[PDB]
Amino acid sequence: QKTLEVWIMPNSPQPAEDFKALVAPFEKAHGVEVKVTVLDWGVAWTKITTAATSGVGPDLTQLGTTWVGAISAMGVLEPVDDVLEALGGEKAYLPAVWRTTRLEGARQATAVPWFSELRAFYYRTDALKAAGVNPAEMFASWQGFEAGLARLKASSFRDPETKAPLAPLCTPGRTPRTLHNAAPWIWGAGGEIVRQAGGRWQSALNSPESLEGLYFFLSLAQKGYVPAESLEKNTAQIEADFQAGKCAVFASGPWMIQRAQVPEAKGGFAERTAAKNLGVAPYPAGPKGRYTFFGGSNLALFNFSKNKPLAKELLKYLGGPEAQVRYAQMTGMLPALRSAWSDPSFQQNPLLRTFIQAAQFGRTYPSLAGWGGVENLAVQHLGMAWDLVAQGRLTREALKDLMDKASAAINQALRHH
Amino acid sequence: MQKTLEVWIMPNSPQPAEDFKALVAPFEKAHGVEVKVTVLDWGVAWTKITTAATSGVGPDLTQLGTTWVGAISAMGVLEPVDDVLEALGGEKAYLPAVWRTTRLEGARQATAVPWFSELRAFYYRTDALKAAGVNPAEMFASWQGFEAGLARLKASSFRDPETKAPLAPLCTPGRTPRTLHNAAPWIWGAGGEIVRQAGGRWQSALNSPESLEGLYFFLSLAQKGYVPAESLEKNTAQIEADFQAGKCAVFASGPWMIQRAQVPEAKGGFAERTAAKNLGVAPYPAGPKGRYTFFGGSNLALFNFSKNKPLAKELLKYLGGPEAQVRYAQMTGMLPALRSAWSDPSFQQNPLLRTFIQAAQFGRTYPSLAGWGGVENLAVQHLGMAWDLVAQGRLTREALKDLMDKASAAINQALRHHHH
Ligand SMILES: OC[C@H]1O[C@@H](O[C@@H]2[C@@H](O)[C@H](O)[C@@H](CO)O[C@H]2O)[C@H](O)[C@@H](O)[C@@H]1O
Ligand SMILES: OC[C@H]1O[C@@H](O[C@@H]2[C@@H](O)[C@H](O)[C@@H](CO)O[C@H]2O)[C@H](O)[C@@H](O)[C@@H]1O
Repeated sequence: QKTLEVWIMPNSPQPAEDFKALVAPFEKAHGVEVKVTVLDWGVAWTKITTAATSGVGPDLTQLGTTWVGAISAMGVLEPVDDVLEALGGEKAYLPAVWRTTRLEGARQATAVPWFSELRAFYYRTDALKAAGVNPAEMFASWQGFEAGLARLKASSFRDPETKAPLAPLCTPGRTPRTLHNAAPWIWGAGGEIVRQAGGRWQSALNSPESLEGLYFFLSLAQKGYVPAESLEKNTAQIEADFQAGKCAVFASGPWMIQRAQVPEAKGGFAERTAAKNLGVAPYPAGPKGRYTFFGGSNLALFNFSKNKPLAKELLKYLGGPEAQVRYAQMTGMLPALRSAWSDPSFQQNPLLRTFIQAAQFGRTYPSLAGWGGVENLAVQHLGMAWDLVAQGRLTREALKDLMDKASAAINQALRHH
Repeated sequence: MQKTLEVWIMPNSPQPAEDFKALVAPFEKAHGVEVKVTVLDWGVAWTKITTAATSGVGPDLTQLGTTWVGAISAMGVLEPVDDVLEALGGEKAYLPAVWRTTRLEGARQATAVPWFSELRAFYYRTDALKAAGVNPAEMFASWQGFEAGLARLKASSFRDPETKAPLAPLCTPGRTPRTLHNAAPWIWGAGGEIVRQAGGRWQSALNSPESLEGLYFFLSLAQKGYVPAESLEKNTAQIEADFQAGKCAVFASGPWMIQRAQVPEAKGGFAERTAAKNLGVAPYPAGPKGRYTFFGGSNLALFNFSKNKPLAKELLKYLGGPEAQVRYAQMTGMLPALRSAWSDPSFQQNPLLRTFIQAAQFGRTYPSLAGWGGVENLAVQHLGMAWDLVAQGRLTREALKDLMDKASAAINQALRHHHH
């Protein structure tokens, strides 16, 4: 009896059950049993690299977008250009999403886009009205963003449930995901994490442009726009603070729209003032433009698979509009296939339509074999910058010295490929 | 039993399936066939069609946007239609820009039959231009006359009789998925191109001097106060609504606005509004190196897995031919793709539609590249960043050049790697 083995991460509330519901029509159509194994993200990395070196593993694995370069460069993934042609090729994806289909600069695709993580700003419509801040102006530009946070700091408005003021902005500082939160500020200033110029990749974290963007963002906590407790918190803790009426503004993904529709007893926040006064806007334009951070996850086929033709049919199914919409629903993500965004499921909620507006500006990291190493060094040095911010000690000079250290370590890492 | 044909279409007319089934009923009766129609939203149609192409399961005929013909043709899944095109009158029966959309660039054989044409020209408020002392023949003759006319429209005290407020001189979308089509005439009129052969291969020409000249000419008009910054955050339909509502002296659109001006608001038109009662149209002005009208539209293609290519070719001959051409241009608000249909009294009796036919004479399309979807995606991404600077008054020639240099690097990578 035909079987496929698929490894996935915990993408949805009941990961195995949801994936089995997702693929049931495919199973029934081709008389195949898809065997799913759920792996936490760090357990997944170990298992996948072990499969790559040993030549023993599943047919398909989920990959984070930032893992495609490293696993591709091992020479263990089957080309999937034919799958991607079936789904509509380069045209059917945002350019930032298309970049994650391959090792940077490779002719052959080795991963199929599955779902997209992207971030935009949620805001309390009641808080901004009370502060005399127009959201269209506040999220248009860095100048409007800083000016609106100042007006939010001054506002006498109190949440009608907490009976207390709102922090103007809640954001995590030091966290493993700190580079994703920084990236739109680096990019909007004209900077980069690493850039390809002069026949090689180099750190750009200590460029003038990158330092301007980083200092703009990190300095907002020192100006009193971000409360001290936000900088002691992880991504989920900040989401809870926004739901609980403690934040006027915070960056998250499309999952918060679904949560605002669901009672707290089902893991949502529909009863709370925030859910009833919810707006969303893209990140603001910097001096060199407007960018939305993209991540998410792709699917890859190991080239030692004994089931490649059937595995490619399953990749076409998972990558295709029906499954794209269903899984984006299950995960609270955006479909990776842009064709799926035309689905009435998206077109019928004005807040989700705003995420699709945000998506036009999408930007990803380069798909480098050495990406994990680059990101680790950038996270370590930005975490030291955020530690200075939590003490009110960050200067442009202190930030420059931390990014000069990151750039030296990164350039030595990039030397190794 | 009736023979069967299946056709996939997009939502081209007010009642897409019903209008198409009306259009083909005479063919059905002539050939003892039932034509099954399936309507696909424009945003899902491409993936459904490439899924059909690769699986070998689908309709007999599909609609294709003109800009899709190269990509689907290169997949090797379409049946040659040179025979059908010769039956309809051959190369001389079509405008050259329309003929170019019948095949993959450089291909030995035609794979698509022209169905209908999208083209754009400038609508203008005849009352606004009179009040501003602008002669439409001068304003729409040259880029210098166009900018001089907008300056007089900005200075004018004229108020719309209904809004009781001044009109913006020009309304245009900025960032929109269709932003390349609005830019194209300005790139072309300067002697520029989006992609052209250079050193024997297709490469970006968006960072060429001529392209940058034409783009800066057009994009800079917003910074001079001729376009409202909120226009640059609006889609194509919202801008048509602003013109109907008396907010805009001048805006580019297709021939569908002429029929809308005739019909009451209750029927989806704007006959009650000042704009409907003071409506002029002119072709795009000539640039330094020429006058060009953007052409798009849709063609019909025959999949090589069709079970009845001779009967499907009879349906392509019918849809491509004079009677059907006139009827479907009526239903859709578009221009017929077949040049002989432009002589129908339904065009020739209406002076506004006669001006679209004048505009049509300058028609120009993108090259029919296999990689076009990639090119357009990347060109839209980077023109979006340029229009975002315009909305802030921050577009310099240097900033524009840097954005087009980035666009060109990405486009050149795409063209190099395009999968066959
Ligand atoms: O860095 C590895 C990959 O991480 C993914 O982010 C996931 C996130 O979506 C999920 O909510 C949590 C649960 O732990 O894990 C995060 O780290 C990104 O989407 C990928 O781009 C990235 O490759
Ligand atoms: O990009 C694909 C094709 O788009 C057609 O334009 C249609 C337009 O006429 C219609 O108003 C809207 C509704 O969404 O869909 C547009 O994109 C063009 O005429 C083709 O040239 C192009 O290939």
